[PDB]
Amino acid sequence: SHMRGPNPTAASLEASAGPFTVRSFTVSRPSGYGAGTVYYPTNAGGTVGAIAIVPGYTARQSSIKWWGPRLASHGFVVITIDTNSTLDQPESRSSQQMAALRQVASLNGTSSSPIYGKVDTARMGVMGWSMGGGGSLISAANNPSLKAAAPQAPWHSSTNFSSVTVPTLIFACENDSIAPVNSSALPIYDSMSRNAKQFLEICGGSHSCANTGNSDQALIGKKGVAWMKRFMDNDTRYSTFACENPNSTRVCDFRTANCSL
Ligand SMILES: [Mg+2]
Repeated sequence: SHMRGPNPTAASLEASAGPFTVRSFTVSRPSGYGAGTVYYPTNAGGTVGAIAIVPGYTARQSSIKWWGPRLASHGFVVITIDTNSTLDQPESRSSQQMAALRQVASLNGTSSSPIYGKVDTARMGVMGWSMGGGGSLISAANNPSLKAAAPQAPWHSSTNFSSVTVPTLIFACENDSIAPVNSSALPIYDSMSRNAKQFLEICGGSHSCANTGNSDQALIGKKGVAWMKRFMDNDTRYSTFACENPNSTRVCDFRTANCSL
């Protein structure tokens, strides 16, 4: 429905950057969250969807920052936030995530903003690490008009997300001792029976295995961008990339359902 950029390849999705040049700015007066950096394409040649990304407990934008330029360069507006407190819980993280999306939607209609007219505010996604990944799934449960979710090493006090109808990719980290796969990511994935979903576990990964500076950005970036293109943009050129077992020796557990190639 909303295809931008050239036909993808493994090589184009695994590279450092997509086709679009990326700029960023710090939000001046963050509305309902602590701080925010907005990454955006200067030359997408069409409006793009928006993605809000939340860190884990104690953590800040640095932890998840790499996703900003990576996603934006493929044709998205990305906001990475600091929460009002580093010690905010998942419900609060979800509220702040949606507040960041709301503010991006607002700045799209503000003529002084660098993202004036760049955003399709009907096409939105959510991402985050740990309690911020838990917050993303809460966002998805409460706001089913969201187009995609792709949390990493998610954690929540409940693993029951059976109501989620949003297409959800879960990144997991095999050797996570904070949000162990067996007791967090996997039961969350298994709870969801009404959506397109995927589970991708990185071999030997600590809890930070999908964070800034990780050594698997080729694969994790490929998958995050493909999921977002396929579901935020309804771009079926990405159906294989989004839905396929990537056949990587860095993946120690792969599962997917309701995800057509
Ligand atoms: Mg956490």
